[PDB]
Amino acid sequence: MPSYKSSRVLVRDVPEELVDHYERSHRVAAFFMRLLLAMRREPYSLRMRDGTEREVDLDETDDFLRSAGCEEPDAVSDDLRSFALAVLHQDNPKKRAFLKSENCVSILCLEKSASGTRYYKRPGYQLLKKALKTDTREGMAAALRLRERGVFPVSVPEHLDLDSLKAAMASAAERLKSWLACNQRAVDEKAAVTLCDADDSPIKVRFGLTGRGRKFVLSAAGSRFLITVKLPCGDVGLTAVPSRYFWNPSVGRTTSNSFRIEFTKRTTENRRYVGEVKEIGLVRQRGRYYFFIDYNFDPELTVMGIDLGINPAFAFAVCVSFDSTGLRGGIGSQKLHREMHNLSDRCFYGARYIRLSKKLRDRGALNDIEARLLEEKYIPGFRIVHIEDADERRRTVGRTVKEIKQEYKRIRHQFYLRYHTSKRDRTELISAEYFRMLFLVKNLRNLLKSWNRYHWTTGNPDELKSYVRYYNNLRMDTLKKLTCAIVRTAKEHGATLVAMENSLLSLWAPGMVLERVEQELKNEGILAWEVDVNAAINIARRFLTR
RNA sequence: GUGCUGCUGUCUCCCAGACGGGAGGCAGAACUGCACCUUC
DNA sequence: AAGCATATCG
DNA sequence: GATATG
Repeated sequence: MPSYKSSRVLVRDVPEELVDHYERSHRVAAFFMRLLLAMRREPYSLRMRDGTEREVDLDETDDFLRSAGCEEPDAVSDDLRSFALAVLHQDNPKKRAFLKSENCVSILCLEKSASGTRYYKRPGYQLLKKALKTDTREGMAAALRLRERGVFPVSVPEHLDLDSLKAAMASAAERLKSWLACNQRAVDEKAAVTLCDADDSPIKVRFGLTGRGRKFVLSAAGSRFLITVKLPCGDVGLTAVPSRYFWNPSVGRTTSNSFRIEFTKRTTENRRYVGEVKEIGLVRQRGRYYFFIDYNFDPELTVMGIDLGINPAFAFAVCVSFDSTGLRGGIGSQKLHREMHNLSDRCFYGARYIRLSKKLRDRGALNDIEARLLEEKYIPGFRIVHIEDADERRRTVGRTVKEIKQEYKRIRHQFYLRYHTSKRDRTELISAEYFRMLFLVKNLRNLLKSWNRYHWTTGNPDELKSYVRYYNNLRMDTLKKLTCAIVRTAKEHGATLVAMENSLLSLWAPGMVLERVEQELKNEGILAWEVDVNAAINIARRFLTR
């Protein structure tokens, strides 16, 4: 029902108290994850930082449960599982024992807890006020039965206040529920957990106003946020570095436990935005502390047909007669695009010439099709001089890969200079060179992957991950800018309805491009639906017939 | 603030095997442009 | 899988 | 304000 947007703000001088709170929250969250997994008393698998998976048997979980304060698990097993499935939301939603998973911590950890006795929020009590013995869910009944057995108030490894425990339990339950859904999807084929860590896999340490986590206050001074976190040990004050997503912020404490923030998103438009902040998430990434600010926001005949081409970024028609037509995102630099295509082809053919060379080295020519495929296309596409011997051929391939790498670096630098060569004005918002670079890097990653595995016969996870990062980031940026261009063209033309259908399918699944454009068009207030310039005209006409 | 996103100098690890490739850490110069919902 | 609300007694 | 449960 609600709508969210998000951004991170970096904080530099984090006091020791906040770092200790962060680390303790991560440790207790890992403890809760392991405890909930142990309560199911079923064998599972966990993957560590090295990437290999270990399988934990039932005996280790039994030992952990006995360490956590339950001296006789096998005699109370049916209760524990009955509790755990309630926490992970594996019961009927109508009779949910814990609507939010944090609610169990009072039963889990508190000594003098009175949970499970109060009934003021029961609808029957409300109706009697206006004028439970069987109503109790199995999840709460099992928890009470465990508590009265002297078993359930487990020993938390590190002492924390109730609110921080609730936040840690919330994060742990979220991760475990996601893993459990994945495990169900895997078992239904006819699945490994990942314990949270302070640096290798952080959880969002949450601060909230209603009671989940410690309370927080945020204000704005000039162009930066000032955040005060109300830890039990004091009140830590922080100042975030200015962010161009929140360039000129100004906040107001609302009367409904929320902070209204008004900011300016630095773009060409510099449009003002308003949002509501209610929870804040501290996270550590490579030694730097970022607060995830997730803010709610309020979303806002002329029709268009949109065609998502590859050589043009898109073609639009507006309108019966189409008095407005055009293309957006054409080729900007002819020679750059041509060189990009040539290098992509070179890498594509080299990836196969490597395998053919290995086969020749270890077995010799096998059949006519291998030799002909090498001679007609692999030799000139990877243009290179053939060598009969093994090591000389390997050295020639090495020289060819060096040349390819140098050309790739030059092409990347030229593409980067599109925003800094005093010709920024000529540069368009979107162009086909983005997709061409994506294809080029996808082919080049494969080429280097084949090259690195030359030594072994035909027969670490850090390999080439910089290229993976670049590919993913460039693809995300391309999608963002394409969506921006589409919505900008829609809004400038005053359209109210949009109709829309080595290719796009190889870069994205059929869904997320359409879903992203649909969501962004709806957010601005423009409706859209699924059914060159002629294709866009045809799409618009097809929508018009309906 | 995350990216688009690079260049130069320098340093440390890994795969080879004297042809090359891979992952990062610092120090500079240049430009200050274009978009941004994120975690699992 | 998520990025809160509301009641009650003190 | 501190629990507690929608």
